[PDB]
Amino acid sequence: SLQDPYLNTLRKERVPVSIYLVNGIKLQGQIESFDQFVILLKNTVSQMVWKHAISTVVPSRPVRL
Amino acid sequence: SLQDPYLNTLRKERVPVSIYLVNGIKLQGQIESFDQFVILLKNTVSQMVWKHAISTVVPSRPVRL
Amino acid sequence: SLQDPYLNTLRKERVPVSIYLVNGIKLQGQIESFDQFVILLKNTVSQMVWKHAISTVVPSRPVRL
Amino acid sequence: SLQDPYLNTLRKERVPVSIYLVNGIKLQGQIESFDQFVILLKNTVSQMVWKHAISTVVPSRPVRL
Amino acid sequence: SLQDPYLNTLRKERVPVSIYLVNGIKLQGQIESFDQFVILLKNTVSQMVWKHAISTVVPSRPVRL
Amino acid sequence: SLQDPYLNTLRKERVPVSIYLVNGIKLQGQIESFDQFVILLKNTVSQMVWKHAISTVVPSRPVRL
Ligand SMILES: [Cl-]
Ligand SMILES: [Cl-]
Ligand SMILES: [Cl-]
Repeated sequence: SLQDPYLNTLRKERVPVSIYLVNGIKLQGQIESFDQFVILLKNTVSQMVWKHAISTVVPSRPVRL
Repeated sequence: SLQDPYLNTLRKERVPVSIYLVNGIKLQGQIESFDQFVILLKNTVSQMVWKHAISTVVPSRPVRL
Repeated sequence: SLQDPYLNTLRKERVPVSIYLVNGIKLQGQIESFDQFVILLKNTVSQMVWKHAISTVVPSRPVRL
Repeated sequence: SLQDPYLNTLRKERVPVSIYLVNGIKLQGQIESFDQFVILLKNTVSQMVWKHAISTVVPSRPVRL
Repeated sequence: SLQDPYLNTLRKERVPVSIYLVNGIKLQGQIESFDQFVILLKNTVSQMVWKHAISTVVPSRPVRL
Repeated sequence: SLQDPYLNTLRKERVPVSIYLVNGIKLQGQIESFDQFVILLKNTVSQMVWKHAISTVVPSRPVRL
């Protein structure tokens, strides 16, 4: 209920995000696509990130949902 | 059954919380919204935290249900 | 089958416990309430602990179940 | 299908085991009881270990089913 | 819905990938096969990688679906 | 679909494997038995390894599936 409109807004508005993984590694890019299981994160390559390995998504700017 | 009224009380009363992640990283803010999968944690930005990556939520002050 | 009567006895008899998290962090207090997903652990604050982040619960004294 | 008779043999024969957690911490004792979620591990006290946090169970001696 | 065509494209085109595990370890090779649980990663040997332990798949070069 | 024939071949042909856990610990031995949840790994003792704690299984030699 909450994460779909949130991720959709980040994708639609091309919001740069930081994605922190469960081990603390920080990824950066824009959300190109997502579903209930993964996020496709675009930077220099399109890397697929599994949501089970994500702790938090931090937008680079305030976002109006 | 327990976490829903607990998190709702924290949300309604805007209690500042610390959220500790499974890797030990400490996040801080107010609970803006939540569901069975994620918590929207508001600080300088509205960051989404996946509950599977949360170990403990610690309110900054005693609260009651 | 096993964890419900065990946690219920710890709660009913106000047994001080140590709760070790999957990252090795040690929490301490008394079990105020619990369900199939979380434990409410009371010390100086009532902190909610997600069972998916718990490795072991260690009672401070032998307990008769 | 495999872990149930394996753990039951360890329990019935009171074989001392080492239980390694997903963070690498080593626990030790005898399996007092178990189900599909937890192991009750008996040493100085009866500590409950969540199976989701277990990586490996190592008996102190060869055992057979 | 996203990871299946993504991984299939990586498999069909024999794109070298880096697979980062939830502990940060980097694996490398080509995706020989995959399903909803595991990836068979081919290098000197065919190692099976459990998707629950994967954080991110990073292709060595831009790819398109 | 993939991991059953793969693990069955490793078991049938007594292939020495290394099993890496989600914390990076390396186990070694031969797969004596397995099911959808655990692997029984034989070395000097028969230790049970939970698949939820496994990141990758690496055969010591190329294997024909
Ligand atoms: Cl933007
Ligand atoms: Cl007591
Ligand atoms: Cl062999």
